Amino acid sequence: AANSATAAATSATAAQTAETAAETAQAAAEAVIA
Amino acid sequence: AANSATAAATSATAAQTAETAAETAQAAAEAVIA
Amino acid sequence: AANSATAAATSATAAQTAETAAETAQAAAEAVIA
Repeated sequence: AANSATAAATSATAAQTAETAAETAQAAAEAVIA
Repeated sequence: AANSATAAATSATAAQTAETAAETAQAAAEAVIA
Repeated sequence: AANSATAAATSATAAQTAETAAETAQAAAEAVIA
């Protein structure tokens, strides 16, 4: 399942990048508001 | 991988929720400034 | 199969969320605060 493994790795990388972007966005928004 | 796909989907949902929160905060700031 | 399609969709959504958060959530909020 090389194709499935590559898809899983890409999905995990995208998930990590999205989570990091979301956390910085929320931190910046709450810092600006507060 | 089904587990990887589910993790990617839930991470995308969390990122979308955080982005909506950031957009709401930005809209509130824009209403204040404008 | 559909694993590649969902991986690509998740990657695109993560990239869009990161791009939106970089400018609208951080740069814009900093602009209002400055």
